[PDB]
Amino acid sequence: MGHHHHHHGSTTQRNKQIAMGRKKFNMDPKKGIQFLIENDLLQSSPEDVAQFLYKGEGLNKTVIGDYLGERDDFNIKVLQAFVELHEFADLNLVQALRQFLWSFRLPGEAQKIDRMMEAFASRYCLCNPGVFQSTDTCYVLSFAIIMLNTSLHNHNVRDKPTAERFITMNRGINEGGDLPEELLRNLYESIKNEPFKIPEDDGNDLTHTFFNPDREGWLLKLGGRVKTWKRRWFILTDNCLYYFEYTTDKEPRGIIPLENLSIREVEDPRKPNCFELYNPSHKGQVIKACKTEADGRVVEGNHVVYRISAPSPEEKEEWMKSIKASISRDPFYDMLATRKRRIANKKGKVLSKIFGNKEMRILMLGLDAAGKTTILYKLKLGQSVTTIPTVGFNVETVTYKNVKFNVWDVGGLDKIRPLWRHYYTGTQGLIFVVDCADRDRIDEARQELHRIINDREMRDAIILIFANKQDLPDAMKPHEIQEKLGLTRIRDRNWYVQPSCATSGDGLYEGLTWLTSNYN
Ligand SMILES: Nc1nc2c(ncn2[C@@H]2O[C@H](COP(=O)(O)OP(=O)(O)OP(=O)(O)O)[C@@H](O)[C@H]2O)c(=O)[nH]1
Ligand SMILES: O=P(O)(O)O[C@H]1[C@H](O)[C@@H](OP(=O)(O)O)[C@H](OP(=O)(O)O)[C@@H](OP(=O)(O)O)[C@H]1O
Ligand SMILES: [Mg+2]
Repeated sequence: MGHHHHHHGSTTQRNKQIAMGRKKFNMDPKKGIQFLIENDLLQSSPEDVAQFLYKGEGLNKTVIGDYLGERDDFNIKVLQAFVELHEFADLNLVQALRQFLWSFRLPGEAQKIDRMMEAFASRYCLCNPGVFQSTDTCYVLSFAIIMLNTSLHNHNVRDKPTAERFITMNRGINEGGDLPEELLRNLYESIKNEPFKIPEDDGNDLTHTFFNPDREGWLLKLGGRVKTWKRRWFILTDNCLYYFEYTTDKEPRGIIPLENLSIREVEDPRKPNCFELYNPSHKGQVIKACKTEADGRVVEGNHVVYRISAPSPEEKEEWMKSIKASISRDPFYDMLATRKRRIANKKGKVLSKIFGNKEMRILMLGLDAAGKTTILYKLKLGQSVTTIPTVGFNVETVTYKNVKFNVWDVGGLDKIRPLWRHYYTGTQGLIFVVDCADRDRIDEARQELHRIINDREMRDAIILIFANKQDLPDAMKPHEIQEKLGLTRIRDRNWYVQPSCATSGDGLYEGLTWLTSNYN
């Protein structure tokens, strides 16, 4: 295999591939289908692909429609097999349309709609011979039914057709003659009683972190320790530089918080239009970043610089200008680096491998301003620092009473929260930090907490709540926090509410003691 050795077993790996295949499909249907075929989870025939789409388990129905509408020879065959899996016999045209329109969402392009509705009409007529004199009749009536659905049910259409209007509107449609009055009336009445129920695509953008970015585009980037070049889709937004393998990916490959970095033009012997991201104040020091490993676990980057090649000098200039404008500049970052380096223990590596100490991966989440970063550095540096809001994440490893805690502190601002799920994989303990003086946002904190702990990737995590800011007047006590966060209901999980004051340190060691005592 050649992987780091973590969760490895049949059910684990197979379910992961299944989930990976679906995620890929929803970003790019051709690529998801190819992944599943390569991973022996799907057979390559049009009929097999059709069955996969027809079941559509965890598949975006708009994406299904996009794929089925394509002009490709393979896609045309998939479409025909897809319509063949629908049984329209002994159903009227509205009932058949209800069924078909549950299975996918119609694409926007006229030629794609036409291909799909021709395939539907042909199938309907084969299933119900003699009802319509031609496929054309069936196709046109299908759109008369769709237009009726709009006219009756969209408030923007003022004049609602009567049954008699619908009947007469369709005169001559049956290859020059009229369809049965009672058939048209039945169709009208069905639509009038119940609009078409349409599946609604929610969740495609898994995140919504990258919406309306400062800049995006393809670049080539050089690796950290292993100096290999990779083509990556970059998105610059909210003081972070993200990169992805494919534009269809819904999770980043890498995240680079733009904290006190600079940009320089460089010459490269093989790649054109190159620049580097680097830290001018700490030459040779690792740039804070994270990247995703094969199993989805986020890990720290190893870069001292990021060398990047743009496809033209124009795009190079654009990217440099944009990145420079998006750098978060603040003494805070230099303060952290300097203090960390002072108490940086070289021996720690030779002792960590020898004690062979086991450790504990921690994800620390909570609303913005809760106290997360203050807690992190109180633990890491033994001192209370003056923080600024965290645009991406901070990550530190803290040794406490023979346990090494690898602590991921993720920014809690609104815009960042859809990205929290990115950091779940591998989490052994959740620290959820709450501002106990903030009664205005306690219900919001409750909502966020339960979304986290109900996630499939977080089911096994023990839960430490830091009921923070106990120093403040009228701050909610641990028993109130227990109630307000709805923890009392949860009797099947291991959780604890630890009162804390991050700025004095009160309660922090107690919380770490609880984690060690309860981690199994
Ligand atoms: N009074 C009081 N203030 C605190 C306490 N802990 C943290 N703070 C302050 O609350 C503010 C926000 O704390 P941070 O540690 O930056 O909060 P955060 O959770 O990291 O916020 P994000 O980076 O946006 O996710 C800072 O001014 C801290 O000094 C505390 O225990 N008592
Ligand atoms: O793909 P191969 O040739 O194995 O080499 C990888 C890629 O260059 C990675 O880039 P990407 O993450 O874009 O796939 C890079 O991670 P970075 O993203 O941190 O550059 C790794 O850096 P190191 O882990 O530092 O060696 C490097 O080992
Ligand atoms: Mg913070």
